[PDB]
Amino acid sequence: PQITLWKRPLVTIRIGGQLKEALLDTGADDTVLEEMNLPGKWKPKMIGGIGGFIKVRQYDQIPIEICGHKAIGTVLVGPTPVNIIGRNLLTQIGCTLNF
Amino acid sequence: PQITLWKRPLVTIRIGGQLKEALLDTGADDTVLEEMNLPGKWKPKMIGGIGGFIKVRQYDQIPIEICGHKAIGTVLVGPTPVNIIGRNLLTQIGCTLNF
Ligand SMILES: CCCCCN(C[C@@H](O)[C@H](Cc1ccccc1)NC(=O)[C@@H](NC(C)=O)C(C)C)S(=O)(=O)c1ccc2ncsc2c1
Repeated sequence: PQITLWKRPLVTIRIGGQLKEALLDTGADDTVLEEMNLPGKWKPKMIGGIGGFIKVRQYDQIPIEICGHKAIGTVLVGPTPVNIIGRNLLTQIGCTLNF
Repeated sequence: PQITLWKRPLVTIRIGGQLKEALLDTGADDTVLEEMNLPGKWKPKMIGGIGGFIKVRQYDQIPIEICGHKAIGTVLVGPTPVNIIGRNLLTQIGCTLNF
């Protein structure tokens, strides 16, 4: 698809068999989802943005289907204000900015 | 142009005829610039990010050029670690996400 930006670029994702809404975020290095259960071992990590740093759980090699496009990559889980799809997965789905 | 997302989508912007590097950020509602001493009236505002809120100064109707594309709108100024071009300006330059 081509997505304009008059509204937040929210899309439906499927992860660990569950549907969620997530923001396509070119300003995010990493993909960060709200607290949830994922299978496998996680590593404690910290990430930062505006407002400072939070503690997250890093899950590696996690399949996510984003708007019908498959990705398998690193997914951080923690107290993010919104589900964020970052550049690590946006590149996997062939997403670019155009103007 | 087309901008891939292998690295942060940083571009040159002009504000006050002065050049700066800024992130093209689809996850940002508003435009947030690092501390700078812009002339004119402003309003205090709080904006929320991954780790909490920061205090910003809201300036209205500020001309900005983004990659040689003219825009004019609201710019928030405050202690952000990176200059952020948000959707309020991205729409004005015809920027889309595409995959
Ligand atoms: C929480 C709501 C959704 C994300 C919003 N952020 C934009 C986001 O792209 C920032 C943009 C950003 C802010 C600060 C440093 C680096 C990028 N990225 C990050 O926080 C990421 N951090 C990094 C390092 O990529 C995380 C998600 C991994 S934001 O920067 O917090 C933001 C920007 C503009 C704006 N206007 C009104 S509220 C508001 C909030």
